[PDB]
Amino acid sequence: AIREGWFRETCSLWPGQALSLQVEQLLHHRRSRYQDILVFRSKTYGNVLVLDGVIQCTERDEFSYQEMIANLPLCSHPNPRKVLIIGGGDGGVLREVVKHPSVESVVQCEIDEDVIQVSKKFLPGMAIGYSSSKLTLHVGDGFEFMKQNQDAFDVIITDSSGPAESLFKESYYQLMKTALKEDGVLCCQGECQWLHLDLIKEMRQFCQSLFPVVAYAYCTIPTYPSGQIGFMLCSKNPSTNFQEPVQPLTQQQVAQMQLKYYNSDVHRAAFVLPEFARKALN
Amino acid sequence: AIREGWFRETCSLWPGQALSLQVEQLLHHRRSRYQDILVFRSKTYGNVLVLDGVIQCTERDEFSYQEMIANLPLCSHPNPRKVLIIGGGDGGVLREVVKHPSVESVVQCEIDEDVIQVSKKFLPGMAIGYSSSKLTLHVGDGFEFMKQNQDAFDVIITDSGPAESLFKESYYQLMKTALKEDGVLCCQGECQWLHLDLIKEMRQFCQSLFPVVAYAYCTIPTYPSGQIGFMLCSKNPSTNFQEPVQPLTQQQVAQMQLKYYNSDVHRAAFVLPEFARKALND
Ligand SMILES: NCCCSC[C@H]1O[C@@H](n2cnc3c(N)ncnc32)[C@H](O)[C@@H]1O
Ligand SMILES: NCCCSC[C@H]1O[C@@H](n2cnc3c(N)ncnc32)[C@H](O)[C@@H]1O
Repeated sequence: AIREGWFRETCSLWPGQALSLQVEQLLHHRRSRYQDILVFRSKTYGNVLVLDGVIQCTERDEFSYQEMIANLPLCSHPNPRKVLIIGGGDGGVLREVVKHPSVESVVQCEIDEDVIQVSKKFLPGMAIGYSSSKLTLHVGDGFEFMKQNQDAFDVIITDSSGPAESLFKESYYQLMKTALKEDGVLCCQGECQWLHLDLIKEMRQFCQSLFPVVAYAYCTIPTYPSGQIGFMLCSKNPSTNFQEPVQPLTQQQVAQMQLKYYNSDVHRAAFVLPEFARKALN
Repeated sequence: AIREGWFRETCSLWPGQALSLQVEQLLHHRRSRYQDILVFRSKTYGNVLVLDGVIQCTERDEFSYQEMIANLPLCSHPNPRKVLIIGGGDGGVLREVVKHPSVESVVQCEIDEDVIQVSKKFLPGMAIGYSSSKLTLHVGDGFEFMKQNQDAFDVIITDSGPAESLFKESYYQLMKTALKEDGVLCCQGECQWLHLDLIKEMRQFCQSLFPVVAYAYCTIPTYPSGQIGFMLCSKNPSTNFQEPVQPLTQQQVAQMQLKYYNSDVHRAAFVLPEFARKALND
């Protein structure tokens, strides 16, 4: 678990490498119906949330992933009013989504109530999202939830992990296409281009067969394997240009929203990939 | 050093975090006049070169840093013919520099002959640089070497214990002197996730010496926090580092066998997360 003051993250999906974070205080460690939940105060990354032994967020750097996964799709849609978030138990994505004036309603489907309880206590900076009046919280498996919906959402965001398994079925993308309005867009966690370029290539070919516009973007974040993570973006609107935001933010807006990673130039740059990845996907 | 099949990298300059790489075979472990030199074959990153306990390169990901530190300055200069590299014992930067037709001569000043010998054996993919006919190899401390030169180079690259002399503030002024009247330089420039404060100071200092100063970054899994930055300065007041004066065609990128760098990557590399853009520009 914790060895000699350090928590080390290992997983077969990134063999031969590992991030360790020095620990100041074990805060919590319980098994819910669904996953092993471990929280600690780290020496230099604030509070750290670990699920089934994978670091899922830290207070120091969560703002990059949270802001990008929210703003990439929202600023690529002309008028996002109804939004669905799958997963995102910590509240952080919700936090970022509700900052948009155009958004009237956000539905969140999270499978584990306990993650919600732990975050409210140990990740208050993220869990502040739950105080939004736009929230309709739904407990349950997002896969099954998606079948309940048709032509319902402008934007869907999947903020996944285990239990996230149902979310890696190939019909999930088709279920999402169905749940989306006619010009809806979606954003899912999309693999690290330094770790699983092969999988990004497959996922992209599959999505392109379902959607007229498909794109891949990435952001940096020290505490995810290899220091970065990617996003899969799909649109049912054939005129969507993910690379150039249809809703550019002014500096006033960026300041008002208190963004610390995202802005309109970051948006554009996020789609500019290293040659090896650009070649593979294009 | 190696514990239970894993090498862990710790340093006070990134407290509370650590990358470990799983080890398949210890290949080499000797102290030169200058530094502790450790090479191993890792399970998933190829051969790994460690100097004084800091990972300095791996075969799997060295191409990003090597290509960017070389091409960032070279493609920002209209006609780079004489080039100086400080450090770069492994040969990798030299490898990338000599691919440029305009470059007639490359001088390299490396302080430790042993690093050169180890790389030739254990990093052949990098050390192939030494086979170039354009190379003038010089052994010695780059700080003292810089004093020997005036109005001599179009481009200087610093690929940096013993690197201490290279962190004295007069080094930048020494470099300005050694450069031709429109020369440019590129130095390793700190991680914006780790030492934003230091990047801000360095930039204010350089701006007081050069009419054009810029900061760029690239990703690389095995450097702390998964990325590293570059400080760029030009004595040419019309230099625009953000838009390459020498754009590469797709043919060229293919001919040069680049795996990270291209002209769009060049431009995107200067697009920083909002927190860093704010700190360097407000
Ligand atoms: N914020 C950074 C990373 C997100 S952590 C992954 C989150 O998604 C939830 N989750 C996992 N599988 C799920 C499923 N099938 N349906 C709904 N929620 C799920 C899980 O409970 C956790 O809250
Ligand atoms: N390629 C990725 C990282 C480069 S590793 C740093 C390299 O710079 C050399 N070096 C260190 N201090 C030096 C100095 N003062 N003068 C010249 N060379 C030096 C050192 O011997 C090593 O080869």
